[PDB]
Amino acid sequence: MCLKLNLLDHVFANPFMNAAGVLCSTEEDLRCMTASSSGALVSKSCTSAPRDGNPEPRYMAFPLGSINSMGLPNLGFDFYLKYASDLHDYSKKPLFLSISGLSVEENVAMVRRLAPVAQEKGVLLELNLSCPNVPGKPQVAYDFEAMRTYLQQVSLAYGLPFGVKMPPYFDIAHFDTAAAVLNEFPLVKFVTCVNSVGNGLVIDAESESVVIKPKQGFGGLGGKYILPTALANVNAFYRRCPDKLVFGCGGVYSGEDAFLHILAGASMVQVGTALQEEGPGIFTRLEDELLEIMARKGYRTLEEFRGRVKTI
Amino acid sequence: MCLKLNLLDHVFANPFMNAAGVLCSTEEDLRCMTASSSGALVSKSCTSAPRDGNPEPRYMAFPLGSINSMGLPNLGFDFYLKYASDLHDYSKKPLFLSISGLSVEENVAMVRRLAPVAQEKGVLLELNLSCPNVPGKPQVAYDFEAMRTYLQQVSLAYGLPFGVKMPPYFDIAHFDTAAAVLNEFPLVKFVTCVNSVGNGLVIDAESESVVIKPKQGFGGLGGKYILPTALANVNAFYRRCPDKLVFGCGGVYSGEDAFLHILAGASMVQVGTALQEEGPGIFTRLEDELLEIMARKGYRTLEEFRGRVKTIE
Ligand SMILES: Cc1cc2nc3c(=O)[nH]c(=O)nc-3n(C[C@H](O)[C@H](O)[C@H](O)COP(=O)(O)O)c2cc1C
Ligand SMILES: Cc1cc2nc3c(=O)[nH]c(=O)nc-3n(C[C@H](O)[C@H](O)[C@H](O)COP(=O)(O)O)c2cc1C
Ligand SMILES: O=C1C[C@@H](C(=O)O)NC(=O)N1
Ligand SMILES: O=C1C[C@@H](C(=O)O)NC(=O)N1
Repeated sequence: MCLKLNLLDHVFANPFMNAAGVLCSTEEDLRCMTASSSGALVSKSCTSAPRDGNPEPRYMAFPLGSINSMGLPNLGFDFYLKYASDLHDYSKKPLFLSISGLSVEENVAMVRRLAPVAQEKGVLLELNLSCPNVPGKPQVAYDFEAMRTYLQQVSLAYGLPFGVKMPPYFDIAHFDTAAAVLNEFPLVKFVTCVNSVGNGLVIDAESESVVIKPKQGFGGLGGKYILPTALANVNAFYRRCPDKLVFGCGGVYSGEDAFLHILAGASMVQVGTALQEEGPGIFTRLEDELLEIMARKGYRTLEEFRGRVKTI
Repeated sequence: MCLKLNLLDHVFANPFMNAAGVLCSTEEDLRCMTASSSGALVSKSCTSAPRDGNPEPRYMAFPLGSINSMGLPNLGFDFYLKYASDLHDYSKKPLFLSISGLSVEENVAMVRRLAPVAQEKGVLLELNLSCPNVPGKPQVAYDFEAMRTYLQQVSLAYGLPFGVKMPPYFDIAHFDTAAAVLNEFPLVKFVTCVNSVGNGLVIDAESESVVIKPKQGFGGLGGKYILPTALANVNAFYRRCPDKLVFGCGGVYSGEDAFLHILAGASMVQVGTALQEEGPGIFTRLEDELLEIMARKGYRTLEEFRGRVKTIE
C-alpha cells in the first residue's frame, strides 16, 4: 500500500508538504525540502522586493505550539521565480509558489510574471490572503470586499489555475460568506485552511515578558493550540466548496492528526510548526503513521475516507 | 500578601470566579459557587424564557481543553432575577448576572426589569455579546454595527454600570474597532475577554466521528487551546480601554495562568473548562498557587503587577 495521489494535473507520492514559510526561504531550504520524503513543497510567501522582516526574536516554540511574527522575510519574488523556472527538479515532486504582496497591485505584478513559468514548468500558485504579521496590514480575507477585489484582479492578470491560503474563521456567517466569495472564481482550484491563528500573545511567567519582539508580542499561533480550529475550517470549506480542493494546514504532528485532516476533507496536508521543530525527517514518520492507521482500519486509499467524517 | 480587590463599588476576597455557564445554571449550582472559596460568581447566560438548549452530547473535555455547543440552556430570566433579588447571600460574595437575549429587544426587556434589583441589591450585569452556539445567530460582537446598537439600547434602557462578555478577535483592526465602540459607552465599566473560540471541530480518530451533536460537531473551544488568544485579547483591551476594567477568561488551570492574565491586565480572573473538569475545589488551589508566585517575586498586592507585562525593546 502506498499514499500516491493525483491532483491539479500533477502526481504526488503522498499528501504531505511543508506549510508555506517553514523550511522554504533559501535555495538551501528548498533543496532540502526537495530531498525530503514530502509529496510536494511550497516556497516562502514572497514580495516584489526582498524583505528583512520584523525584528528578532520573532519565532518561539513551546510544548503546545508556536508563536511567530516573521513579517514576510524573503529573498524577493525574482529569486523564487528563478527557483521555479531554472532550479527546481520537477521529476522529484511538484512545486507551489506562495505570494503575499502588500497590495493588490503588488500581487498582480507578480502573477503576470509567474504566468509564463506556470505555463512552461507547471509550478502552482498559492495566493496568501492571510498574513497576520505585517504592521498596519490586516489579513486580507477578513475584509470580504478586499478579498473579492484581490481574487478578481489576480484571476484576470494570471488566467491560470491557482489556490488561496485562507485565515481561520470562527463564525458560521463568515464561513458562508468566505466560501461564497471563493465560489465566484473558477480559477481558484484549491483552498488552504488555515494560516496561523492571528495575534495571539505568549507571556513568560518568570521574566514577566512577552516572548517575541514585534508588535508588542502579538503573533500568529500554530501547532497543538490550533488543531480543532484548523479541522473546522477544512471541513467548513470542504462542505461549502464541493467543486474545489481543500488543503489542510494546522496542528499536524502525527499520522493521526493528518488522518483527521483528511477525514475533514483535506487533499494535501501541510506541516508547519511540527516541521520547524522536528526537521524534514518528520515526513517519513508521518507517512509511516498514516499508513499504519489506514491498515488498522482496512482503508486502501485516501479517497475511501476523505471528507467522510461522521456527524451525530 | 493579599488577593483582595475593591472595584465596581464592591469588595472581593480574591480575583477568582466561575466563567459564565459553568456551575451556575440551577439554584444548587449557585449555592455551590457561593459556598466555594471564589471571590465572586456569575449566573448562566439567560434568555427571557427557559431554554432546553441544543441536543446532547453537547460538551466534551480533553487533555487540551473543551468543546461545547450548549445552546443557552437556562432556567429563564425570571429565575435568575429571583435568585439575585431573594436568594443570593451578598454577605458571602458579589454576584454577576449574565444575559444573552437572542435579539436587542430581548436584552432590553430583561435589563428594564433587572435595573431596580441592581439598584437595590448591587447585582452586576454582564451582557453576553459572544455566544457562538445558537444556530442561525452569529456572535453579536463580530458585527460592529450590531454591537453598537445593542450597547446603545441596553445603556438607555438599563442606565446603570454594566460589563460586556466579548468574543476573541484575531486581527489588530478588530481590536481597534471593538475597543473604540466600547469606549463610546461610559456605562460599560468592565470588559470580559474572552468567550469560547467559536466553531472549532473536534474529531475522534477511532470512531471517525465528531464528538458533539449540534451543528455537525462545530462548537466553542475553551481550555489550554485558547490561553495565548485569551491573553492577547485581555491585553489588547487593557491597552485600548484605559478607563475601563478588563476581566480575564480563557485557559486558566493554575495560579501561573492567572498570574499571566493579571500581568496582561486582568482584574477578575474567570475559570471555565478547568472548573467544569476539576470542580469548585479548584479555587483554593488557584489562590494558593497565585500567592506562591507572588511570594517568590516579592509582590504584596495584585496592583503591583496588574498590566505590567514587559515588551521587548
Ligand atoms: C515560522 C513561520 C513562518 C510562516 N510563514 C508563512 C508564510 O510565508 N506564508 C504562509 O502562508 N504561511 C506562513 N506560515 C503559517 C503556516 O504556513 C501555517 O499556516 C501555520 O503555521 C499553521 O500550521 P501549523 O499548526 O502546522 O504550524 C508561517 C508559520 C510559521 C511558524
Ligand atoms: C459548558 C460551557 C458553557 C458555557 N456557557 C456560557 C454562557 O452561558 N455565557 C458565557 O458568556 N460564556 C459561556 N461559556 C464560555 C465560558 O464562559 C468561557 O468564556 C470559555 O469557556 C473560555 O474559558 P475557559 O478556557 O476557562 O473554558 C461556557 C463555556 C462552557 C465550557
Ligand atoms: O502568512 C504568514 C506570514 C508569516 C510571516 O510573518 O512571514 N507568518 C504567518 O504565520 N503567516
Ligand atoms: O456564550 C456562550 C454560550 C454557551 C452556550 O452554548 O450556552 N457556550 C459558550 O461557549 N458561550
